[PDB]
Amino acid sequence: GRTCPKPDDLPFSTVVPLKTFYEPGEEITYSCKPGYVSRGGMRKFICPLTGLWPINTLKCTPRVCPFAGILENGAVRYTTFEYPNTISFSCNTGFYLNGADSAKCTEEGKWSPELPVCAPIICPPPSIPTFATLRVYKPSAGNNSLYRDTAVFECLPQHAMFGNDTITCTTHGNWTKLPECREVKCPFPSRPDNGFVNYPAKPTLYYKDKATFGCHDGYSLDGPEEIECTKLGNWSAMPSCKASCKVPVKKATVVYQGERVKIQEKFKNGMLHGDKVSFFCKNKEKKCSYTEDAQCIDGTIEVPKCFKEHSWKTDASDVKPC
Ligand SMILES: *[C@@H]1O[C@H](CO)[C@@H](O[C@@H]2O[C@H](CO)[C@@H](O[C@@H]3O[C@H](CO[C@H]4O[C@H](CO)[C@@H](O)[C@H](O)[C@@H]4O[C@@H]4O[C@H](CO)[C@@H](O)[C@H](O)[C@H]4NC(C)=O)[C@@H](O)[C@H](O[C@H]4O[C@H](CO)[C@@H](O)[C@H](O)[C@@H]4O[C@@H]4O[C@H](CO)[C@@H](O[C@@H]5O[C@H](CO)[C@@H](O)[C@H](O)[C@@H]5O)[C@H](O)[C@H]4NC(C)=O)[C@@H]3O)[C@H](O)[C@H]2NC(C)=O)[C@H](O)[C@H]1NC(C)=O
Ligand SMILES: *[C@@H]1O[C@H](CO)[C@@H](O[C@@H]2O[C@H](CO)[C@@H](O[C@@H]3O[C@H](CO[C@H]4O[C@H](CO)[C@@H](O)[C@H](O)[C@@H]4O[C@@H]4O[C@H](CO)[C@@H](O)[C@H](O)[C@H]4NC(C)=O)[C@@H](O)[C@H](O[C@H]4O[C@H](CO)[C@@H](O)[C@H](O)[C@@H]4O[C@@H]4O[C@H](CO)[C@@H](O[C@H]5O[C@H](CO)[C@@H](O)[C@H](O)[C@@H]5O)[C@H](O)[C@H]4NC(C)=O)[C@@H]3O)[C@H](O)[C@H]2NC(C)=O)[C@H](O)[C@H]1NC(C)=O
Ligand SMILES: *[C@@H]1O[C@H](CO)[C@@H](O[C@@H]2O[C@H](CO)[C@@H](O[C@H]3O[C@H](CO[C@H]4O[C@H](CO)[C@@H](O)[C@H](O)[C@@H]4O)[C@@H](O)[C@H](O[C@@H]4O[C@H](CO)[C@@H](O)[C@H](O)[C@@H]4O)[C@@H]3O)[C@H](O)[C@H]2NC(C)=O)[C@H](O)[C@H]1NC(C)=O
Ligand SMILES: *[C@@H]1O[C@H](CO)[C@@H](O[C@@H]2O[C@H](CO)[C@@H](O)[C@H](O)[C@H]2NC(C)=O)[C@H](O)[C@H]1NC(C)=O
Repeated sequence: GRTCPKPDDLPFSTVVPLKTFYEPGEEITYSCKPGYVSRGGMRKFICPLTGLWPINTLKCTPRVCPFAGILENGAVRYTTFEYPNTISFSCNTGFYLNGADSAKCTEEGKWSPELPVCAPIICPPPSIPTFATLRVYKPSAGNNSLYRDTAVFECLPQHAMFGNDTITCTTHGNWTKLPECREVKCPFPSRPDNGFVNYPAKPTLYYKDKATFGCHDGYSLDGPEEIECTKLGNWSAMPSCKASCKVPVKKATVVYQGERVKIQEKFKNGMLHGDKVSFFCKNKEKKCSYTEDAQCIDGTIEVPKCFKEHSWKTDASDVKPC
């Protein structure tokens, strides 16, 4: 007689027993694959005398895991919440992921691992270094600090901080490197020849202590009036007193700091150590005028050879430039 032929392969299903032909009266069973379900479940069929498998209503669809698109204080990456898909998690700034960063919809239609949670990153109160106080610190969570909170140390008087005064609460719930505070001392500074030095009346001199210098008349400082004890045990500078120069000529228009001046007028009480000036000289060939420089160095200034002071003719200073 007739036989039923090989049964149709339906999506996400298996047939048992699967043969290429069946005698009338034999049974087959469609089941959905693991991870899938159908309206009606298993369909059984018996090969009829006609050899025609009847019509199969079985539609197998993925198990759907419970909705997981919202992570408080974070983000979920997903397409669909159905077997066998994966979803990823990450947290907003200042939170850490408390749990696995991904989960799968199992053939049983639950999440594996369990869904995680975002929690606030926190550090405990930080430690004071030795010979330091805590200027800026107030807990922002209980008595703990939140991510990217800061604390600031100042050293004790006579102490230089090596490192940095500001620590930050890290992702790892620990703070950044603490700075060190050490006592630092400087020598007494030397009185300069032709000058004097003032510093405070005490036996040892410490970090951030100041000395001031001065000069006798006809002398001026070749560096700053004020110096301090640096963190490296020395001084900012050690200035000397140097001789002023007498005006090297009687009358001359010169450049001083980009601007023409009468050297007689500008330097009536002499020139200080370092005062630079430019005299005007004539190029007799091209009947035009150039400058050369001249500096007061410790009571000496060399007026250029090319310069000619005029005791009716024209001064270099009054001639067109070259
Ligand atoms: C807050 O809490 C946090 C939580 O733990 C703390 O975070 C930790 O920070 C510490 C370091 O302070 C971490 O430990 C250390 O890890 C160092 C780096 O390891 C990487 O390199 C290793 C190379 O062997 C390798 O094993 C790792 O795989 C790792 O690599 C990387 O992978 C990532 C991806 O995941 C990539 O993105 C990276 O690019 C990749 N990097 C590399 C290099 O591959 C490690 O070096 C360090 O070791 C020192 O201390 C050990 C103490 O026991 C000691 O045993 C070690 O020998 C080493 O020391 C030194 O030895 C090394 C050589 O091994 C010397 O280096 C060289 O010198 C050569 C000259 O001959 C030269 O040729 C080379 O170029 C090189 O310069 C080095 O000089 C030696 N130093 C000294 C002083 O002797 C240590 O294992 C820890 O893992 C972190 N944990 C976390 C969770 O982050 C944090 O510290 C806390 N903060 C505070 C403020 O307390
Ligand atoms: C910043 O962060 C800091 C650091 O954390 C934080 O400072 C902490 O501040 C808290 C509170 O300010 C301190 O806490 C606890 O204080 C207890 C005193 O009081 C209680 O009584 C008053 C009465 O008016 C009541 O109002 C309180 O709510 C509280 O009592 C409660 O009692 C009811 C009863 O009806 C219970 O239902 C509640 O559970 C209970 N509530 C609480 C919160 O406890 C003080 O006695 C406690 O001391 C504990 O825990 C300490 C942990 O370090 C531990 O050192 C102590 O030794 C003690 O633990 C005792 O442990 C014994 C065993 O080891 C146990 O022995 C017996 O009991 C059982 C029987 O079943 C057996 O073990 C045994 O057989 C034996 O019989 C004791 O019972 C047990 N004692 C208690 C009382 O449970 C708490 O400290 C913190 O101490 C303090 N921490 C530090 C480090 O300073 C600060 O608040 C934060 N700042 C800010 C702004 O948030
Ligand atoms: C108060 O205190 C201290 C003295 O106790 C003074 O600190 C000294 O300052 C100098 C320069 O300001 C520094 O030394 C050297 O720094 C530079 C750069 O150094 C880097 O590069 C070198 C490679 O050359 C490498 O090792 C490192 O990467 C390093 O970071 C150098 O160019 C220079 O190095 C040499 O100095 C030698 C003289 O000692 C010469 O022979 C060399 O030809 C070359 O110039 C420089 O000296 C240090 O920070 C420090 N030195 C020491 C010995 O402690 C500070 O200046 C002083 N201040 C005042 C205001 O008086
Ligand atoms: C101590 O070190 C910190 C960390 O490097 C410095 O902070 C940085 O400051 C600069 C300019 O102020 C910024 O561009 C950076 O973004 C800061 N980094 C961080 C992690 O905050 C700080 O300036 C240093 N303190 C001193 C006194 O030098």
